[PDB]
Amino acid sequence: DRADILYNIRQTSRPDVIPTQRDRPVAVSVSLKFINILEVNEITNEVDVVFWQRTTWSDRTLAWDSSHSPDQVSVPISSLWVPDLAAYNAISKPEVLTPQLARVVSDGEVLYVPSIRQRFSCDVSGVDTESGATCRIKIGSWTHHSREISVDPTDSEYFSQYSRFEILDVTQKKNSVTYSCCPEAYEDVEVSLNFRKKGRS
Amino acid sequence: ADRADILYNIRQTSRPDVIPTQRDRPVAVSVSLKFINILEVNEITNEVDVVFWQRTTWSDRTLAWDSSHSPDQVSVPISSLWVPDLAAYNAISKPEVLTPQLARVVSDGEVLYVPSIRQRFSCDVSGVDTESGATCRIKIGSWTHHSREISVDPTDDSEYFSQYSRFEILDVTQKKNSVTYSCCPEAYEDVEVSLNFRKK
Amino acid sequence: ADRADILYNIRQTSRPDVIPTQRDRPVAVSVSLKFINILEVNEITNEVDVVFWQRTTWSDRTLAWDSSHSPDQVSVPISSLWVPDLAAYNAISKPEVLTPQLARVVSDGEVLYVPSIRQRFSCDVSGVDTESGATCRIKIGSWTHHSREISVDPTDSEYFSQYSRFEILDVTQKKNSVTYSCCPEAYEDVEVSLNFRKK
Amino acid sequence: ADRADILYNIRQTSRPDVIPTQRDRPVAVSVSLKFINILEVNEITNEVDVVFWQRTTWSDRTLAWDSSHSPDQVSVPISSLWVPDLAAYNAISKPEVLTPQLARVVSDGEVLYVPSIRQRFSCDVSGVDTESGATCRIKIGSWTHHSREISVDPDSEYFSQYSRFEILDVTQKKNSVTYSCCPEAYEDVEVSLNFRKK
Amino acid sequence: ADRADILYNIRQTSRPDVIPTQRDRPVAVSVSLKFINILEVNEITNEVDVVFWQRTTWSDRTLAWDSSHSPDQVSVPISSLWVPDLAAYNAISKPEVLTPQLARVVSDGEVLYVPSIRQRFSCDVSGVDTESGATCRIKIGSWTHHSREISVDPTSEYFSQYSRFEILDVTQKKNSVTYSCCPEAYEDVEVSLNFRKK
Ligand SMILES: O=c1c(-c2cccc(C(F)(F)F)c2)c([O-])[n+](Cc2cncnc2)c2ccccn12
Ligand SMILES: O=c1c(-c2cccc(C(F)(F)F)c2)c([O-])[n+](Cc2cncnc2)c2ccccn12
Ligand SMILES: O=c1c(-c2cccc(C(F)(F)F)c2)c([O-])[n+](Cc2cncnc2)c2ccccn12
Ligand SMILES: O=c1c(-c2cccc(C(F)(F)F)c2)c([O-])[n+](Cc2cncnc2)c2ccccn12
Ligand SMILES: O=c1c(-c2cccc(C(F)(F)F)c2)c([O-])[n+](Cc2cncnc2)c2ccccn12
Repeated sequence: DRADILYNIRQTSRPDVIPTQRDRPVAVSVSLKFINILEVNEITNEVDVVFWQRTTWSDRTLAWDSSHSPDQVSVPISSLWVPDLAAYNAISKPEVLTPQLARVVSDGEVLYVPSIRQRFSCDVSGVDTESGATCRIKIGSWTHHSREISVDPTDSEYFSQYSRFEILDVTQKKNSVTYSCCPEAYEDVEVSLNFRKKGRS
Repeated sequence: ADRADILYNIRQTSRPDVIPTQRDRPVAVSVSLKFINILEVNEITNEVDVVFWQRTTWSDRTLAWDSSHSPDQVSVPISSLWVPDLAAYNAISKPEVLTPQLARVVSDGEVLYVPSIRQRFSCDVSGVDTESGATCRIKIGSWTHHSREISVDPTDDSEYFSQYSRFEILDVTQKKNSVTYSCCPEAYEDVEVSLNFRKK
Repeated sequence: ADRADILYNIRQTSRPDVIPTQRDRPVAVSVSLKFINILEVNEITNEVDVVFWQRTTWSDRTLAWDSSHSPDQVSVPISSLWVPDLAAYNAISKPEVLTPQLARVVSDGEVLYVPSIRQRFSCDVSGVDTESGATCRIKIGSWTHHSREISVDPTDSEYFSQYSRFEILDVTQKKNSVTYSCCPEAYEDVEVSLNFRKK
Repeated sequence: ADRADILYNIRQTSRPDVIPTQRDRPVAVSVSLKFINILEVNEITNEVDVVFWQRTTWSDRTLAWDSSHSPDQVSVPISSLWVPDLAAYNAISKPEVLTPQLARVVSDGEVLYVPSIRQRFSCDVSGVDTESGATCRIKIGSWTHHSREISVDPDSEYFSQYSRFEILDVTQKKNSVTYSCCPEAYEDVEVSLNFRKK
Repeated sequence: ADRADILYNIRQTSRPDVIPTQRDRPVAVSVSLKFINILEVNEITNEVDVVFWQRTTWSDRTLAWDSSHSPDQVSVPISSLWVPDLAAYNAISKPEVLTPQLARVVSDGEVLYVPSIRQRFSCDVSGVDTESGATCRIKIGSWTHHSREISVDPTSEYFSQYSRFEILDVTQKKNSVTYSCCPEAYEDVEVSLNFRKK
């Protein structure tokens, strides 16, 4: 039953241990679904956004036989390993608006979907034009290079109809960063939010 | 059995991280908002700042005790209990719980949690400064539990509403509804709360 | 018994999650506000930001010790004691506790907690800029314990900042109760009436 | 004895929740403010936002060790030590501690805590824009410990040259408060910050 | 040894509250700021709000393992590790850490911590609106560990192109503070940010 699955996850899950299988990186899939654009400052080039960060990976150490059991449970993220994802151009801490629970599937797949409100330093020039602003948000692992975490990406279906802004396009492009000190490459997703003020002349 | 024994027993049996589903039946969560205050409304950004009592009740039959010779209710910290992972889909701020985070547990295993919440929402503020007012829709449901695991059930709309708000309540309707994501067949149940209000 | 022994014994006997009801009786919680400052008033939104000392006392007789040859009082962190779940019904912010979260426990089992609280209320600010002033009513009771489990008992500008832009005309503290349609249970509150004005 | 042994001894003997009174004698807490910055002043609301180093020292002789062949000081998290429950009576914000919450424990049992605090006060800002300046009084004492348990014992060397304000004088005077109910006296330091706009 | 074994061993051996001094030598802390953004500048109050990457490295040799047949690096929560008690002497807000609080531990016992910090400083903003710009000096050192216990050593590539400011020059110079009372010297890095409005 659910209590047994959660008891077993709590005994075997190592929240502090990246679940690398053999020498393979953990494949972290990351998509933003934009829900709202709250505050835009064309002078300071800062945006306040709310997005669903759809995050999935496989931790095969969590797997169980579900032929005669539930094949999914909700688990507090404090009981699981979670990727140390960070937005490189964030200027506030991510504010998680929703309960900090992941779904764990019996094959060991983990789904985490926090609703995040966060402020970014990005190109706001053009927000009050027809072609709009393009704000680029770079999200990757802060401490795990490409041999440990790989980042995989997967338009306004969930965007508030009541925002003063409308979304023209969202592009999600794989990319990587390297710091001259070390040979290590860190994978990121570059998310390009092309948006503008509604109801211009 | 005295209060200390009831709380000792809850601490031994309660599994805060385990939904109390009885066989494969969903946990029936009842959710009502009582609006207490409307603090800030922005017609331009379509954002409201409200204070509401979220009356939340469910059954966790693993907590039940014989109360023929004991108290039939205790106050328990929610950190000792399983609580539904309810979230407002159109919230744009964290829920600010203004009150002590205690539930009442009844000897039949019923749990009552009534946080006073201050939160900001993105919703329709058009018409707020007119006679017929705005209608702001607040969608609250389980974030991670689909309809087979949690079912959400709604139940004098300004009985507790501050007479000192700049706004007044015309009507509150509470309608059952559900959300579904393209990927998956799973339905997540919500209550849609329709707050019809206006400037005084 | 020295201070370390009194604190060791409180830590063994205190159940922070268990209301200390003696022989089925409600716990008698005594609550007074002493207003220290009025920081921001908004006559348009009807909101006030205040600083007050919330003098709170009750009896937990399970904590009592023989003090004929011992200290008759210690300071204890409130995380080691049961504390009443008091809330202000018309608060629009969390209480911001400005002071160390310590109670005094007396050898007879009396507990004194006096947090300095900064909090915002929704209340009547009309008249603040007149001679007779505004009357802001702050309703404080137990959130979860009805009258058979907690009773709230009350007891003006002696400690009010001389440097506030406002001054206090009168504070009245009256017992009252709330009851919900659903249930016969009554929840006790103190209504505190702060009559103040701009200087 | 290495640092880990000194800290393991402190950790096993220190009772964070127990005031270290020797027999019936109060703990002598020494408190000085060193003003670092005056950030915001409001002559209408009479409110000041200040940054100060709160130099705090007392003795816990039960922690002492022989340091003839050992370090004579360690840094210890304050959560492992008893710390005086000091509060500013005219504070209108919670103290924002800007620095790591570590004390120094010296081998004779002296404890030194020097948090950098940013806090807002309700105090006399009248005269700030004049040559003789404002005098803002900050009362700091034990919140819960009367004079038989804690006694409190008391200018621009470190004041930011980039403040809009400058310090004319800091006075630190011992004082005490008493509540009508009870015979108990609570000791405080009154700190008088005489300052003005430059 | 796999990752789980190395992290289990670090968790068993780490002493978060014990400075890892090797022999009687100070711990060599290396500190560089990489400026990412300048958010708010106030030429009247002389206050700046900045975002920087604080590159911090030191050695804790007790954490070391044989990595000839193992991963030579893991990510560890800083709450499991000793971390230098670094503070900015002219900060006027708490450091706001924007990134996951994880360090890298290398098999030789080297620890790398790179928090992204947003913090407000009191410093010289005069000249920000001119061609030669302002020079804002940020002093960062150990708050509680003198020069015999911690030594601090320094060494627009990542600066946002979308700031309304631009960086002309960053200087990182070793320095020290001493308090008249005591012979103890506290080592700091003085970081000189020369910047201007675009
Ligand atoms: O967008 C989603 C998704 C979702 C949709 C598609 C793909 C993915 C995946 F992750 F695959 F990319 C996740 C979704 O599943 N939940 C339910 C959920 C949440 N947390 C954990 N488990 C389930 C919610 C709930 C609220 C809002 C958006 N939610
Ligand atoms: O600037 C850096 C560095 C870095 C670069 C040069 C020197 C040093 C050292 F440490 F040598 F000074 C560290 C870097 O390594 N990581 C990876 C990292 C993060 N946290 C902990 N350890 C490593 C990141 C990651 C994100 C942004 C900037 N990062
Ligand atoms: O609205 C309520 C209710 C209440 C009323 C009717 C239905 C429900 C239920 F929950 F049934 F829907 C709950 C109520 O009970 N408490 C007391 C309480 C609080 N928390 C926990 N248990 C009880 C309070 C207390 C303060 C303010 C509003 N309170
Ligand atoms: O008002 C008071 C009181 C006090 C005065 C009268 C009645 C009561 C009682 F509580 F009886 F109603 C308490 C007072 O006692 N302390 C000391 C104290 C503090 N906290 C805990 N215990 C004691 C302080 C300390 C600072 C400011 C105001 N304080
Ligand atoms: O002003 C001081 C002092 C100091 C100076 C004189 C008297 C006292 C005492 F406390 F004796 F009154 C303490 C000083 O020592 N430290 C080092 C220190 C820090 N924290 C804890 N212990 C020591 C610092 C560190 C930074 C800034 C100012 N610091």
